[PDB]
Amino acid sequence: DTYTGFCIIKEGTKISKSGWEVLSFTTQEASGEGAGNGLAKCLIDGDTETFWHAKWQGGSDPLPYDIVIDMKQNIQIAQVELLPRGRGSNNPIKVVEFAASEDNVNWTPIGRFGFTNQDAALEYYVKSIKARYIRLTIPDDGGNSTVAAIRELDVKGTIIN
Amino acid sequence: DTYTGFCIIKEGTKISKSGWEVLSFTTQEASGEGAGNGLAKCLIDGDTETFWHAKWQGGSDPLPYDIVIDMKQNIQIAQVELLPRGRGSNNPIKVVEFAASEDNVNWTPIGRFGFTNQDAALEYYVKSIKARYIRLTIPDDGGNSTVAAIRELDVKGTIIN
Ligand SMILES: [Mn+2]
Ligand SMILES: [Mn+2]
Repeated sequence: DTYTGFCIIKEGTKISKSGWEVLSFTTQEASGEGAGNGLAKCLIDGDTETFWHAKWQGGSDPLPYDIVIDMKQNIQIAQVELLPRGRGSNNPIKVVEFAASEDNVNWTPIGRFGFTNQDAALEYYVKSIKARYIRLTIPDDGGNSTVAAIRELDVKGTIIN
Repeated sequence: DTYTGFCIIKEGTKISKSGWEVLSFTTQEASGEGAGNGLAKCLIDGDTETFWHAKWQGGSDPLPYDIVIDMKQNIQIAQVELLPRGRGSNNPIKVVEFAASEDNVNWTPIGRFGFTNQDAALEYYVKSIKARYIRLTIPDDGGNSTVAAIRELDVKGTIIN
């Protein structure tokens, strides 16, 4: 079994998510926002203009919300970027959490970060690990609300296989 | 350029230093202790019974003392073991420092640890890095003395090439 200690990690290249499969989400908006848009999957496409947004139209789901991605590949995760909705939007996400897994069974958390609905990308210095699965979670305990929206999720690191 | 953050590192296997070349030391004892024994190189042989010991016989060198090893290989360093002289010896090393390098030019420190002249090996949870060169240093500033002796240095990690 492992432990958590310090590393020298280089700032890593983006891992370009052609392929990549959202394979479980708590909530998405299959209508309100576009139709083509709002889905969990809008999060790991190429498209900026397309964002994931929690269900709000005709119902909403209680927090917490999360999204598990298969990156189809073992990878040394170094950073995690979130392009927020920004553009003067009501996106009152105060806190986000990341975890990762090699199996999609035993999860290990790689940090809890503040969120800011800025237009630029949020660079998040996660605890690096070898992983194929990341789970973005919007926790039940942050001052987070049901309103939550994210244009893109990106993973900086190296490929290692 | 890099930075220092947290990693999940597994407790690593020993890297078995057949090959490996001490390629610079501050001090060794080419006489007092055995003749065959006391040398910097006694530090990265197989042999327990053979230890490095700072020059003491007919002269001694002022602190600090260090020893640079080529491991002949890029390696993700996870831990560092020092078998001390122990066996009720006067080995009043209070502090040790490690650094590592890919080039043997730009060095990066991977920790400053307490030393204890116990008989068992000292496991040292260094800051992991990719490296071919480690430098063991006995610093000028520890309460360390000219008397310093070490049976073996070992490196736990993975090979990565
Ligand atoms: Mn998008
Ligand atoms: Mn020895």
